Amino acid sequence: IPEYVDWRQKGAVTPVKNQGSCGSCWAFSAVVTIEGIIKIRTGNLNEYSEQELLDCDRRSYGCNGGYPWSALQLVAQYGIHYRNTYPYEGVQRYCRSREKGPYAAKTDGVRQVQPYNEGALLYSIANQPVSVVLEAAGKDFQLYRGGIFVGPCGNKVDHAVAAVGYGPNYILIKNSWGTGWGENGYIRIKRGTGNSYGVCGLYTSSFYPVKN
Ligand SMILES: *[C@@H](C(=O)OCC)[C@H](O)C(=O)N[C@@H](CC(C)C)C(=O)NCCC(C)C
Repeated sequence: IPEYVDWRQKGAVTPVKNQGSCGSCWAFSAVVTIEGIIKIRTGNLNEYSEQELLDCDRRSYGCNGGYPWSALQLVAQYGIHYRNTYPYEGVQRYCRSREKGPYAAKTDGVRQVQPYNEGALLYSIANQPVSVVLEAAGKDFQLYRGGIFVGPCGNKVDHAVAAVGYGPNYILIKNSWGTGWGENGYIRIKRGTGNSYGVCGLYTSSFYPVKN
């Protein structure tokens, strides 16, 4: 695999979003990976619906948190609507998929990256954007404004984001806190520290959609 990957440069990443006060990061994370895999497979970059996952995933807890895996499983079983058909409201409502017409895209499955393994995560990122988790509760992460981040942070993962690339000493992450956080909404997290958890627990739990 190559030294640099950046799915933004391949036209496979949509603009940065803001989840607001709602604990919907799990849905934002899953949607980034859907937007990426559909571009890779079909050639078209579209925005898909975080709100639909928020409303419709009965394995997750709405604005009180949830699971990237179950969001991706839902898209493989049913499908997902475009974002403008089912836009983000920042509050859980009833599932409105049926009344909003046919789904816009559908995947075939979900796979996990081998956990606690930097090379396995880089290999997966080289193929497509990946949903990853990290510990975001610390003030250092909250206040990050740029540079290659090394903490301070622990491994108590609590926030789902998307890995959209990497370089020699970092992994490139799209966050859902708006463009005013980090590097236009992104963070470069240091890699190569030898800590099997990853910086801020980044290697704890990573998933990606499968589409034939
Ligand atoms: C993430 C978010 O919107 O902001 C985090 C600061 C959500 O709170 C969230 O879904 N967190 C999630 C942890 C990862 C994403 C799996 C979570 O705690 N979900 C609850 C399920 C289980 C831990 C009981």
